[PDB]
Amino acid sequence: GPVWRKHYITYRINNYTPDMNREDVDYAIRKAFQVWSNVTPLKFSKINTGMADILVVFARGAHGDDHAFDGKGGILAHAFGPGSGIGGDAHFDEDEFWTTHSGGTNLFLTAVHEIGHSLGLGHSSDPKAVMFPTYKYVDINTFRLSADDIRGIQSLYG
Ligand SMILES: COc1ccc(S(N)(=O)=O)cc1
Ligand SMILES: [Ca+2]
Ligand SMILES: [Ca+2]
Ligand SMILES: [Ca+2]
Ligand SMILES: [Zn+2]
Ligand SMILES: [Zn+2]
Repeated sequence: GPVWRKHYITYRINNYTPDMNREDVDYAIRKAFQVWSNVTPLKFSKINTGMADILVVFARGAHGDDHAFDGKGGILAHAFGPGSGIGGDAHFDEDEFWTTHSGGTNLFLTAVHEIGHSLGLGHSSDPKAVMFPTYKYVDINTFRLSADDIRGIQSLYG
């Protein structure tokens, strides 16, 4: 499927979850992009205005695409594969409780997964992989991509 055909990728944070400190939202998203730029030729920059490649949105229920959210639990987030317009965009369910830690749903960990989709990755059948469909908390301070995630992303880039 689709991949970004350029090395400098931009992201924009459309709006901020009230569940977290603003600076923590910013850092969790930055860190999540870094996971992917660590293992590809990609470079990601936050822009504050105008059109980004990847728009990060928090929203609940019906929010203007074809992927209605479902309240607390169930689908936590979803994102669009590379492409123009909504392509690349990552949407986080406001009905989750977003956090920096193991409480609620960890924003960083979810963002690593969603950004994987934003870059062109589908789900992994390997429970060890970040791209495995089921959310399971792992220590964010020592987080590492599975071998499965690395071969997947490296099949698309670099
Ligand atoms: C690790 O990150 C995630 C993010 C989302 C989901 S899901 N498919 O909405 O339950 C699973 C894992
Ligand atoms: Ca949900
Ligand atoms: Ca986009
Ligand atoms: Ca919330
Ligand atoms: Zn959406
Ligand atoms: Zn997914």
